[PDB]
Amino acid sequence: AEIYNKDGNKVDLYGKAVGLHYFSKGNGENSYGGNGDMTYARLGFKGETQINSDLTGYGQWEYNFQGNNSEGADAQTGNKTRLAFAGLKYADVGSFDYGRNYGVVYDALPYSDDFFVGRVGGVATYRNSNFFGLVDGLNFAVQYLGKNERDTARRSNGDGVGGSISYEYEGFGIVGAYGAADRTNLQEAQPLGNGKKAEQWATGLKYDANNIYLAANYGETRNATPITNKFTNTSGFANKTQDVLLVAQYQFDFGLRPSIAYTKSKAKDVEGIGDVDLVNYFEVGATYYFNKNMSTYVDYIINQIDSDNKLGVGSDDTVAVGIVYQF
Amino acid sequence: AEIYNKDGNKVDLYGKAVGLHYFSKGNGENSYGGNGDMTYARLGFKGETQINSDLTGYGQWEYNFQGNNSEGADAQTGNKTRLAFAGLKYADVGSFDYGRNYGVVYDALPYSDDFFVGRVGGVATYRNSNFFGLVDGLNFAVQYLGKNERDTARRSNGDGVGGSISYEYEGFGIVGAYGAADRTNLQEAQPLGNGKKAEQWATGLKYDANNIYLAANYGETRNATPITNKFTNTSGFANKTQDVLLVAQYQFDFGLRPSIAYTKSKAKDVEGIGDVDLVNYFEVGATYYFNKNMSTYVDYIINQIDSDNKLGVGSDDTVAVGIVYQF
Amino acid sequence: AEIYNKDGNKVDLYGKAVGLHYFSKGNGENSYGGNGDMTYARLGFKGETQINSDLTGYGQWEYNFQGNNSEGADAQTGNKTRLAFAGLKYADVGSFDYGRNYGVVYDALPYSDDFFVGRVGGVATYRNSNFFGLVDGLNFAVQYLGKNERDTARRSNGDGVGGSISYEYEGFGIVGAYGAADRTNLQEAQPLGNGKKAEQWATGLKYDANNIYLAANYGETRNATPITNKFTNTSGFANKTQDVLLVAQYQFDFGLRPSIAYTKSKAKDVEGIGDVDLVNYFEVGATYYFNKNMSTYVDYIINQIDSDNKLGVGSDDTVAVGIVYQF
Repeated sequence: AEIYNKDGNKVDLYGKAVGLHYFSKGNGENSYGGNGDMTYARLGFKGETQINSDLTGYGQWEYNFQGNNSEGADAQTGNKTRLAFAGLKYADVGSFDYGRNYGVVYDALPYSDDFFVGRVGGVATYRNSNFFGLVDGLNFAVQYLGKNERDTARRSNGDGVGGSISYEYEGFGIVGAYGAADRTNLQEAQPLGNGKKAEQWATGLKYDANNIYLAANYGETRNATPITNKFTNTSGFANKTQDVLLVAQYQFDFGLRPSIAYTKSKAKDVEGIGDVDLVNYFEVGATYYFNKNMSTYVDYIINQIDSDNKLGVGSDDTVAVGIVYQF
Repeated sequence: AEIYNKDGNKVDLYGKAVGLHYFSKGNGENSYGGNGDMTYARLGFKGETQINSDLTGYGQWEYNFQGNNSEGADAQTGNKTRLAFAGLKYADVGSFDYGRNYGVVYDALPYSDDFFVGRVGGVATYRNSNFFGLVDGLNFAVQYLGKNERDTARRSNGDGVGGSISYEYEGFGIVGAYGAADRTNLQEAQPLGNGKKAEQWATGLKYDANNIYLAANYGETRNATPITNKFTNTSGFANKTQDVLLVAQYQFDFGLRPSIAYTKSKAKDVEGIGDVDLVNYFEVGATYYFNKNMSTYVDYIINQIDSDNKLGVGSDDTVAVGIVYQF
Repeated sequence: AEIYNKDGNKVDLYGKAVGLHYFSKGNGENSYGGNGDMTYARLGFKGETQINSDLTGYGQWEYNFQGNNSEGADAQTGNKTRLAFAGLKYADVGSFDYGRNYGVVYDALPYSDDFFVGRVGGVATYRNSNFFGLVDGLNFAVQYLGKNERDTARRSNGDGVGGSISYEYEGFGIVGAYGAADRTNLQEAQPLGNGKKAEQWATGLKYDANNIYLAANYGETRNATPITNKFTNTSGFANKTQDVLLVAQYQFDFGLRPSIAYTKSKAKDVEGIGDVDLVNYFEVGATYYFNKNMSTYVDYIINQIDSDNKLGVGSDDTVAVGIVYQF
């Protein structure tokens, strides 16, 4: 909500309280999403100041407060800052910002701290829209990722670059995104995956108009995707994955947006196992929007993964019912 | 404070900074409230959106930031989300919400993560006011508590239900609240307390009008109340407790609200000890309200617990002086 | 930003998103500021309510959310409440507040949880301006510090008092600040430093007017300053330090504020080493203010510490580039 706006600066204090429960058989150890209370909330701010007609400053922070912990020792589990960055936008030259932000590969997609696919720290991002204002519909972004040596291999990263180009024409959109980066000493000391460099690229198509939203991506990865062998308690990254994502949605005027999606991600050459599906499921769900501030929804994960998945990846279904308020 | 209100949605960003110190002899190990700086702050939001004339959406989050930690490793100690839930209210049919919220037994009372007495995660709560609008003054609430297997027995819980009925007539109010729930494998592996089910019920009376506020509850519990044997460093729950709470207050027009309260809680059949007082004290205090945003107060705990309390419960007094700002 | 102001109470919700990176050679283990992403954000509130013409209530909370952690286990590292206190201000009698706040020695200075130099918990602070309104330009503050026995010597403290007097006349300002406090059992069990009392005093001069800002402090300490012997992995406090701080700045009308500063802090009688520089560096930097909400800057630390610093204090340079948004 725009809580402030005077003298050219406007702040937006936003957030939401989400009542959310997951239903999966057993102890949700072997299911898709786990089982139980998954209630949580979000708080964040988006500032933007008009330095002058062409120049704009801006920043944004976003936190995630879990709502299913005891007020005990485990009180903090799951909490974290998702975003934190300040930047400038100048006329038609483009924009630049640095901080914790989204990797450029995510730029095309209808994991966190996973190189260029989700949110990561230390990224300087440049973005240009309409090709310096010369080509309506042509945008691009390049990104520099500062090395991040964490106490954990899954959480670390070496220096890298990435970029993405996308062209949008009348509800239509096409996107290409690629990234490469070094792997830390620790990432390399890991038991699964082999290489001193990690890459992630994905392309995408989308039709976004007329209450309709279809989208289809295809991409791959090298030593970027995190995988764990539940049997051996072994971890590392997949040598190679091939990922497919499909999404079809339709928004009814009353507030019903039914969704159908399919996702498959399969590892290749996994040291010891060979080929293994990491993710495989359909997803049926419906969201109902009372208005812009309130909504409820039931997602249904029809897990396709079988019980003899070498990695030990779960094969059970999960049903997610949630009620959402937001400002 | 109502920071937002446009297009039928209004947000209330609230909170407070509390300068608070506790005075108790020794190292406050053996006193009632501990000794020292107990300064802390609170931040939270309450949203509410009018989906239409009869339908209302709403959500609320509340955090607790301790103000007495170093900016060091212990920086986070005590912090936690107290509340997090979204719900809907429809005409006279009642309301429903899910998330971290208050147990229904608390519904009658002028511990957290303790079944139905304080705040707990994963509760779906239904509440009806004025009996579908047919009986002014008659309300009720039923509550479903999702199992919560935590790493800690004191923090865990099995499935359960609870409900409460209350009737309020002209400053008068009567309340009945009951709850029962399963106990987790871990809760049962505990050394104190025996049963595979936990119950908590309490009833209450109150006179709330004319600058006066009297109130008196009485209740009991089975394997619900957490107790620790400071000697044996043993923990578990009390087999049976009988709890009494008394409160008398009077608000002077200038801003002085003097208070007198008495609280006694006594365990029964404690494996090994027999009967033992868990809590026993009078409480004299006075709050002074400068206005709705500022206030100060001195509470005085006249601990009745004696020095030969088998559990090792503290017997010292405590004086609490605090200054409060709030928006 | 003043988000609220009705019925005599006004809240200011403030904060900022800071993109910030540090450039230092090697693994920044031996440099001045460390190396890498140092992005972070801040959120805080300052309330103030007019109880009546002369009486004012107020409170303030301030948190620090790191923006360079993974959303993993290390998610919380660095986060903490910096401030948390409520107080009252009465006519010309002065003001009093209690909570986590700034030590009075900091009162003169153009470490946290370090007695009276930075922020500390449990301080009751009294402040008088213009000598009960009788002497324009004469202010003073006395401060009581509640004992703070933490699990860590560096983070603990015994009872103490401190005070400061300062006189400001037309861009000119002079300041004296002194403090003394007991040292905890643990602080005394430490291998470096000897005494059962800690003192910190510093004096200061400043010229603040005409786009100019010069300032110069001088002070000392006894068993107050924390020091670590990187070789022996020994820690404790310095027996004696002599600290000098110098700052010259000039604000150009366009938004350029170039700065020059020098800081030297040298320990004395360090058990085993003798005299050792703790801090020694010049600092060249320039801040550029687009407006009151946006800014960018490059600081350059010209570390003077040599490579043969007995404590093992770093000798490398560091360059800090940061972009700031704030409301």
